[PDB]
Order: sequence, then structure tokens, then C-alpha cells
Amino acid sequence: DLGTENLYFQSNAMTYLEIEGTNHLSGNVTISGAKNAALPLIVSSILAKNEVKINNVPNVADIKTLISLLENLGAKVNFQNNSALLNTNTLNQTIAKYDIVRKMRASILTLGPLLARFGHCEVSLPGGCAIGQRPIDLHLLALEKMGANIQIKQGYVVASGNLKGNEILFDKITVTGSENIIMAAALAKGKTKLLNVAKEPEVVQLCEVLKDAGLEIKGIGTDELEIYGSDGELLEFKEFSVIPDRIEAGTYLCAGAITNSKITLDKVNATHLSAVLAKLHQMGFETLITEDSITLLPAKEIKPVEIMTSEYPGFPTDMQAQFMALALKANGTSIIDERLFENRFMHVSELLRMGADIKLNGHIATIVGGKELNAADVMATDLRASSALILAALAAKGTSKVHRIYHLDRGYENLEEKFKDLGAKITRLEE
Amino acid sequence: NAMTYLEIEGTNHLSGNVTISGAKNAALPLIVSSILAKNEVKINNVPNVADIKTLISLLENLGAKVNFQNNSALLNTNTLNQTIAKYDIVRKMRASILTLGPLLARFGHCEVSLPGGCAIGQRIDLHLLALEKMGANIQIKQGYVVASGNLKGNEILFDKITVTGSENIIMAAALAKGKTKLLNVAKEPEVVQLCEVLKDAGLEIKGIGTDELEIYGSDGELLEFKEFSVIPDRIEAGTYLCAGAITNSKITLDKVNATHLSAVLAKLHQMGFETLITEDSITLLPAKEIKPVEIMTSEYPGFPTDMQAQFMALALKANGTSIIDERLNRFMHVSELLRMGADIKLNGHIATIVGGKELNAADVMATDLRASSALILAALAAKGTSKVHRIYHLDRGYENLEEKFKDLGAKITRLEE
Ligand SMILES: [Cl-]
Repeated sequence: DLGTENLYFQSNAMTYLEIEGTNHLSGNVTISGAKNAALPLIVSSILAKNEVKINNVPNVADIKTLISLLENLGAKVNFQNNSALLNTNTLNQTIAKYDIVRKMRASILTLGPLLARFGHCEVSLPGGCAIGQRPIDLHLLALEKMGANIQIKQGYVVASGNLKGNEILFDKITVTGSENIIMAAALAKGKTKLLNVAKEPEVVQLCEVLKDAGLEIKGIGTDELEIYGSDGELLEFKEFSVIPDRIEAGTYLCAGAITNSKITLDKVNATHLSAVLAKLHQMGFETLITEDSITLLPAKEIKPVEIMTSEYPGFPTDMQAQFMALALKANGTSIIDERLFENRFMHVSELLRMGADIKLNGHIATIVGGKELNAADVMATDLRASSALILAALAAKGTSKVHRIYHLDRGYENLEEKFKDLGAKITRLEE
Repeated sequence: NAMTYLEIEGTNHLSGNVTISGAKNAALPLIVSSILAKNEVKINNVPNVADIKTLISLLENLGAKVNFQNNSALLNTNTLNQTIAKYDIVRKMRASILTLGPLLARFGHCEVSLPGGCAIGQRIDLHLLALEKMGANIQIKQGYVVASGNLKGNEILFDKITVTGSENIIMAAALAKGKTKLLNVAKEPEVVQLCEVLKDAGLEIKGIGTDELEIYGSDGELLEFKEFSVIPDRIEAGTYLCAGAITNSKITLDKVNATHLSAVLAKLHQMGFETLITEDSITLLPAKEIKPVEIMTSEYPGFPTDMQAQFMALALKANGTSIIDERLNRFMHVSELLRMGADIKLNGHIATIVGGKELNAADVMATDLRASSALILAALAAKGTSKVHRIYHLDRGYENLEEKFKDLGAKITRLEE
């Protein structure tokens, strides 16, 4: 999911965003291709005997890193105008100790395809693996069910053996684990049956592409897949476009709502935002869909909302912060119920400095909307929190300053240009 | 000194007493807290496990004079010198980040290795943001944290309930300049003991046991510690209770605090097992029929996620359908129970157990401590002789685990793999 280290804290070379508030918005914003779909779709070219064409690919750091890793392993690549060309005919793995760190982070997606196609694969134990403990993120248990022999012998995890189909149960709903095992099953011998499979549109596209490429797969879109493996034979890929970034789209919608403004989104799929559109409706905003486009209409009054995060197709945790920001304008008390898994409320402290009335009680945030928000100097954290602070700034009185935008820039390309075209008064300055 | 495994015969019935050890998760922060003591600190009822020894040895490497025998430790950090703590025994230790707070606060800077911990993908760490709010300058070069600056009191909000974050910031606030206010603080008994010890040692602290603490920092002045015993290990206790329940047997636990297991005792009651408390001891009585249970994990004092697996194992003997609702892995033990004939179905984050079916013995691979506990329990109730491999997480969590089950009557034996 993430392609580099904790460079967030390195604030010697850095920039920040200055945003003036209380400006009505207007116009159109084109939604980019989903970063989380593109990553597994690029890793999937490991399964293609021919040239793979992929369109609507966001030009972000993680995409570039992945492409460069495949080049280092022999793949012939090209990437321009959000379109990539992949050919893994010459792909070969390198000696366990070559591109060490790059291969360790990408192993959550590449481990499966590489072990399946090439019969073996080595990944380095991260720092923090006490004698014995194997990485639980890799789905090592899953691959063992498919006949893989796994061992820890020189500071690395060494997987080997020919993969065969089997019934595999996911201990928890995992987007990357699903994608990693879907690609392993694709080349294994015989039929694989996956249970408790993530239903996210990103997983669905992966399956659709493989199906379109000749693989027998049933249950697409459900939590239970049946895959008839090609028994080592690579597939004939066909050109396709990466799906629109539903989170990015959700965030532009909240920008239109929090400023209580008419705006329109292009190159967007409403079917992937069901839960989000329903909540915007619960808050008084009418939605209007015309295939690849969505238009948001202002509300008479912004009404409070109750949100509980869950796995797709429920309300996405990746939109929780943007809705907390919008709930600040609602005429009444809102409630947001989150999962105690990876902070998730990093944006709260910074909103308090903008005069927000927010109280945390364990995993549940109570928002008392109505107060006028005041501008402030805020420190952004993850992508999620970063989106929320920009939204709050657009509705607050005065000029705000959003610092530490490292996670935001690695998540979205031309972010200023899009807000600028919608009429927002945003400018980047040197820290 | 190679890998070993456990061979367990499906027991018909247990009986006797089991003494509960001191909580490893309390002991770790309490040992790190001697960094805040100007004199000798005495700590009793300390479990003899790998993480305890490693931590003691880390403090020795930094200058502290130490000793550890018969579950009792002596700590004196009068000679604690440098705050450079970047070794590999420390890198692998998950609880080592607990030292960052005390060392930065007392000495003005420190270097510690990022724990990580087998995960490929990592977090922004919540400890680091918290210390920045207290004026600290943080930087990451290589896989180490370089912290510096003088700490000052401030109002700090925890983005999520975190046991170690709380402990780490409670110790930092203790020596910082001025008043600190902590919000959304974990209420676990482990955090509570830390606060009690510091209060007893002369620190002005209010709200102990609640989710909101108020700390008046001693502005660099160290505290006078008083001798104490680490609290009993509530998870270990919960696990011996499930052993007694899954074998539907009368057993008793000693050196245990029932107040720290209220949610767990309530569920055992919901399943037909009578509980009987007498001072520091609990006695479990068999049920006429084991009844199904509905469990939802939550923050203390609710049902602990650290007992969820042991209850899934017990639900296999219940006459009916049970439900366990978890936080999004936490169900790594499910696959191995299926090979013992269990009827368990996962639907996202909710497991449905259809108890009643007879469990059969099997050759299983344990994973984390949680899963490891569950497999031993299932083995005791299954028919035949099971074999539980990969017990490295179990041995680092409990000492003389065989000896305790043996004394309760279980047929368990350790063999070389
Ligand atoms: Cl108090």
C-alpha cells in the first residue's frame, strides 16, 4: 500500500499550503485513476506472457517505484501521460541480497505472482522479527495451503515449490491479501476457492482484468471466489483503464458540501460511492448522476449525520475524516464510530485549534456542529487527515496554513490545479 | 537449544490449583519507570520471561545497576549514563519504545531503534506526535529515532486508546516542566498500576483509573520509589479459567484479582459456569450444559480481545451457536481449529461458532500468543493426541506453562522437533 519509509518527520526541506476560507466553489473536477487499483494491476503483469496496456494511471511516487522495481527484475517498461506499457517476458528474479528494501515493501503484492510463476521467491525479514516469528502480512499460511515450502534461514524468508489450488480462508478482510492470493491462484495447478474475500472495487477490477485475459473465475464482486488456475501458463492481457479514485471523488464532494456549493465531478463511477452519497443525502445534499459524472447541489440546511465505518460496500474509513470536517457545519450533533486499528483520529487535535467542538470517547467522536470555525496553523498527518484539514480550512474564517503535506503529495498529483479550477484560494509556499 | 513442540492428549477432567504469575505487560512499563527513580526500586512478582530479561539487560547497558532472581528485581538508575539504545535485541523487542519517554525527559535526548515487528507495511507513529506536543524535536535516520529537546506539559489527546502510548507519555509527563493533561487514556489495570506506583512515589497525578489524567511534572526531579508487587496476569488467569471450562472441570486459581476479569467472568456465567471469589482466588465450577455465548471485543473494562481466541475454543463445547464480533489479523487460530473438526464461519469481522460437534485431535501450527492459547485448550477437549508446533510466541509469553497444566492434571509433554 505504502512504498517508502517514515520520511514524514524529516521537515528540513518542506512546503505548506495557505488556504483562504469562506469562498463559494463552482466548476468541474476530473477524478484520477485509483492508486490502490493501479498497484495490484501493475503487479499482475507478472502473469502476462504478452505486452500489457494500462490507462488512467495516476502519476504518483508509489506507481513510479513499483515500475522501477519491475525494471530492476528484467521487465521492459514505459510510463507517460498516465499510460503504462508492461512486458515481463524477460522478468527474472535477482540474488536474495540485491534490491533488499524495495522488494520487502512490495512483497505484500508481488510475493504471490513471483512464487507462482518462478517457483521460488526470497524476501528479507523486517527488523523486529524475533527468532521464529514469520511475517504475518505476507499470507505465508495461505501459500503453504497451496503447497509452498516456507523457511527462515539467513535473515530472509525463502519460499519455494509448485503451487496447487486449495480452499483458503482469510482470517480477516484484507484488500492486499486478496489481491496477492488471487494472483497466486491464477497460475497454480487446479481450482482454488477463496473465502471471506474483500469486496472493494479495486479487488473487483483485478478479477475482471484476469477474466478478460482468459482466466476462469466465478463469484466476482462477492466475498467468495472460485479460481481455476492456468497451471503455469501465462495469460493474454487486454488493454484497460484503471477505475476512478472513489476516495479522491468523495473528498471533492465534501469540498462542495462544506462550502455549500454546486460542483461537478467527471470520469467518476457513482456505483463505487453508494455509502458516501447516502450520507451526503442524509445531510441535506441532493446528488445527481449521469453515468461517468456526479453533480452536487447545495442544501437548505446542513443536517447532522451518524456514521459507522465498515468494510466495502459500507461507509469507508478513508472518508471518515472528510465527513467529520463537514459535520462541523451541520446544524446539530453528529456521531462517527471508528475501528480501533491504526490511530484514525490524528486530525482531531488540529480541528480543535480551529474552534471545533469535538469529543472522543474511546473509538467514537461526537461533533457539535454550528460553531463558526476560525483559521489556524495546522499540522497534517496521513492522507485521510490531510484531506479533512483542507476542507475545514475552506469553510473557516481567515487564512489557514496546512503544514507537513508529505503524505498528501505522495497520494495526489496536481492537487492545487484541481482546487484552483474549482475556485479555491490555495497557494503553496516554502516552509 | 533448538525448536520444540507440545504433545497433548485429550483430557477427560482437570483438578487442583494453579498460581497466576505477575503480568508481563505491567512489569515492562514498571521496569522502564525506574529511569524516573533517584534511588533503588524493588519490584516483586515479576515473570521470568525473555522480554523481562532483555529490558533489564538494556538498562544495564545504559549504566543501571541491576539484579533479577526469584521473580524479584532490583533497579538503581543513579549511574544511568547515555541514552543511545540502538542494539538488535532491542530492535526486536516491541516494548522497547516505552523507554523513549523516560530517557528523553530525564536526559534531554535519546536514540532508540524502531521496533517494527514482522509487518511489511507500517503505520506515522503515535508516540512521536505525542512527544512533539511536549516540545520534542524528532527525526528518523536509518531505522532509528533520534529525539531531543526539553519536555514541557501540555494537553495531549490520544487519537486512539493505546496502552503503551499512555504509559510512555505518563512517564515523560512525570519529569517534564509543568502540568500535562491526557485525554482518551487507556483504562487497563496495567496503566493503572503504573500511575499508582508513581503516585506512591511522590508524583502529583489525578484521575487514576479514568480516561483523563492530570499530571504535574517534577521538572527533572527524580522520585522516591517504594517496594511493590506486579499485578496478577489477567490474560493468563483467563486462559486457566477456559482450560477448566472447556474440560468442564472444577479448578482454582491463586494470586489472582477478580476485579480485573469482570467481563470475562460475566461471559463464563452466561455459558453456565458459576464463579466463586474469595480474596485473591477464584474457583470455577462445572456447568450442567455449556451454553452458547455472544461476545463483542472492546477496550477495558469490556471484553478483552486477548481472551477472544480462548473463548472461541470454549464455544466449540457449547450446546448451540455462539457469536464473536472482533476489530479488523485477529482470527489466525481459525484454520487450525477447522482441522480439529470445528464448525466455524467468518463473515467479515464476525465469527459464528456451531458448538456441539466432537473435536478430533490434529497436528497444528500455532501463531501468536492468543492463537497459541486457544489451540492448547482445544487439544485438551479433543479426542486423540494433538501436536502443537511453532510455540515460540508461547514460550516468550509464559514460563513453566507445562508444569502448571501438569499440576492441574493435563497430559502434556514437550518434545524436540
Ligand atoms: Cl486519582
